[PDB]
Amino acid sequence: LKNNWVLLSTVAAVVLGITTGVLVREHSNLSTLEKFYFAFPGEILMRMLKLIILPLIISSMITGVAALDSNVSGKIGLRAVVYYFATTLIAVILGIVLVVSIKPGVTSTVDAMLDLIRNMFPENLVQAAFQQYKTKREEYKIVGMYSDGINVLGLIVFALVFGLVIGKMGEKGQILVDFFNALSDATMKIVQIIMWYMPLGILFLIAGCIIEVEDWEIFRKLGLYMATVLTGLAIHSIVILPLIYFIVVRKNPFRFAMGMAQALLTALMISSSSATLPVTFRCAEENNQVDKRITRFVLPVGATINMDGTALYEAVAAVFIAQLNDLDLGIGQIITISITATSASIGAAGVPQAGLVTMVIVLSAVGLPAEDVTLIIAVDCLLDRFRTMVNVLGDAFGTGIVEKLSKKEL
Ligand SMILES: N[C@@H](CCC(=O)O)C(=O)O
Ligand SMILES: [Hg+2]
Ligand code: NA
Ligand code: NA
Ligand code: NA
Repeated sequence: LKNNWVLLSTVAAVVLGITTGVLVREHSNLSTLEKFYFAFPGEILMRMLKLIILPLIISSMITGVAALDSNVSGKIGLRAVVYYFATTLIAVILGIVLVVSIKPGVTSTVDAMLDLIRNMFPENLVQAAFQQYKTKREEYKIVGMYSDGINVLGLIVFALVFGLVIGKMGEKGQILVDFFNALSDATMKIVQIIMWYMPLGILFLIAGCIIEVEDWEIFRKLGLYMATVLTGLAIHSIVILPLIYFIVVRKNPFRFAMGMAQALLTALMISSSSATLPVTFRCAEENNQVDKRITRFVLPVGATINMDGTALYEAVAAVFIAQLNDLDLGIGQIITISITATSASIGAAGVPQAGLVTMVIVLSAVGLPAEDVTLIIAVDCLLDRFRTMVNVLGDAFGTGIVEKLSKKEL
């Protein structure tokens, strides 16, 4: 179909990469260095996508907050925050219920929960643009250290405050608001340029992902672990979120979901929600006909907070080892895993290796060794390419609901 060139090219690249991964792996053998060199275009595409995160997040968030009126912004943010909280709680509850029902497992926390508050208020803005803050205790004195990795939470709250102040100032801040308004358009144009090269990177990324698997034995060893996660994802994406859309807005959500499936394909191939955010803009804001200010406000905050699938994974995979590691279920034990998983879901970054570093917190919450990550770690990657879809749907669904709630004020 004409005018669907991007979607058709992405589908063709995906199927070609799947064919390459299923063919070249069994008809040849490559060393680890050759496997690394095979996925070089995918690495270049990832790097190009990560390059655009810094100027897009701040510009879009500042524009979204300063575009609205002085009083409407606080109320809209309140609805968005409460929506995110309810969705995360529902996701954790559903994941816990499923992992407990299927029971597939038959066969330093106070210094990490405080790091979120220490990261929301960075000491230096330029350092927070490319570095994070991590604290450790040693003999027992608290020692601070700065590690590499872009800080998104502190930047996001800084954009919140800056946009609110600029909107309050009014005429004096007009130059500063037009600057970021132009920056947002320039960044969107750059993302549109990257769209041209993205299919080839997607093809090579999929091929490299299929190649790196070892013997397919881990598929059978931890098959139930994949099954519970996929069932939870399907339930959360088909039964709960469409239900809330239909209850709030008397429209069918399936056309809304299917129209923007290109963002789903891109995110699922690149296994990242923060990096796919510009694609989420390009799809939702110009296909589902949602307000620009709403998408420039709800999506940036929900890109790092609305991580439903992450929280579901924390819950299911923590109760998995709670069953496996010579332990039994506990009533208050379920509650502490739910709370810790919610906090880690709020506390996790938008990178494909996330969900493991924040996993240690919820593993130690129930008093278990930190070395149990090596259990599901083998399939932990192959599966993390499936936790972003529900995040993208959650943000897109939230945009329409918050638009409907505040239609009069818009
Ligand atoms: N890949 C996830 C981040 C959390 C995780 O990897 O577990 C996302 O983009 O939403
Ligand atoms: Hg992978
Ligand atoms: Na959520
Ligand atoms: Na998200
Ligand atoms: Na998070």
